Amino acid sequence: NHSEQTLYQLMSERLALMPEVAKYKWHHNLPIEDLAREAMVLERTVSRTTVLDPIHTKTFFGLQMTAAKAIQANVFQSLTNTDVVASDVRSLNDDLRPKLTLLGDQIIEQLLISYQNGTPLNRAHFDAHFAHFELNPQIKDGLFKSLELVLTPPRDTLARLEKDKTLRVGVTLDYEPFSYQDNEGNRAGIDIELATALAKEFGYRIVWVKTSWPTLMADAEDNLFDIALSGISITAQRQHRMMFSAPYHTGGKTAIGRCSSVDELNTLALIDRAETRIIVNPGGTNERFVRSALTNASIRIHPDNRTIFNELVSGTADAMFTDSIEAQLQATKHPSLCVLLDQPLTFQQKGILLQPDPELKKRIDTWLLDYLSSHDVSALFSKHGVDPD
Ligand SMILES: [Cl-]
Repeated sequence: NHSEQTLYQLMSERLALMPEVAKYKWHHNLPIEDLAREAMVLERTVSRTTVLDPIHTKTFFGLQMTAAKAIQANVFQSLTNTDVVASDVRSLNDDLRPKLTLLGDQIIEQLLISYQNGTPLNRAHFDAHFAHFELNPQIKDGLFKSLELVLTPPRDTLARLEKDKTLRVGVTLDYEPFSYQDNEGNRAGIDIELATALAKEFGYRIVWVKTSWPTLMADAEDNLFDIALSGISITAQRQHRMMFSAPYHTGGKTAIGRCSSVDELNTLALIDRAETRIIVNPGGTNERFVRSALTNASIRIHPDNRTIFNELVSGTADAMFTDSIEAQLQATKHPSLCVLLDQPLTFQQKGILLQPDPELKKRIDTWLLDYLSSHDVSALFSKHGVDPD
């Protein structure tokens, strides 16, 4: 209630000063971007948010910075042939930036307060609050989802692993390119290789445990696995009772359907009509998206994520919302299929699902962050069919 609004008010007061920032920079022929300042503000923030997850915190303040630079670039458009004068500008260093610094610190204070009091968040309130800002949907989505994860606050799994050296890894094997079976029928994909490298680092052997999108969290709650990987989206709902690793992929949801359909389905407004038959796989973020985002289209839940795309080819449904990486893979695999939208509508990251053991999470992240620094995922991604655009 109270904290949520205050949080939104402070975030909006910052963005509202950004036209003034852009005018000063336009006057002094400065660029929007200033990496010095960005770095420094992000260290200041990290050091001041110790009790909060530092990945979620950096993503949240990171997307505020993106939003702010997008507003600046909109102003830049409007300034091209103007005569800005001293009289028209406000001081960047004595006026605006002090104000922005104060607001940032007040946002941190509200974060910590909300984090300790279990302030609940409402997407409708957020939407209403930021509706007038001139911001692409993914960035708006990102701000809300990241704020949700920041504000989300125990097993002895690592202790057991250290004794038995046997890592039980949950996989769905129904999401190419993350986890699937190859034409010999062996487990394959990004997440098979990542889990193999994690096990190797810790000197564990892997036991593979089959799970599903409908039974993921019950399986996790019953401790049927230690970790799980299969392109699993990081969500505040899934961090109710489990934990995640650092993210290893960033994207979000788009739509796929037939190329012969594109000119009638190339916008969310065109997709969400009662004519349109939506198909979706049960029990994960695809389902939770289409149930929340659509008001008109009909919604069929198809049992098997492996054969769902054939329904679009066959003409028994018209569109599916899924992750951008999956849509682009399936649009390459199927001549008749096309990505329908120009860009994704949501912000979402993939991570390793973990039993809630702090010490497990700590070790896994240390490994993962280092691993990502050193290879490109890009190449692992590309080996399982993912065009590195
Ligand atoms: Cl994606």
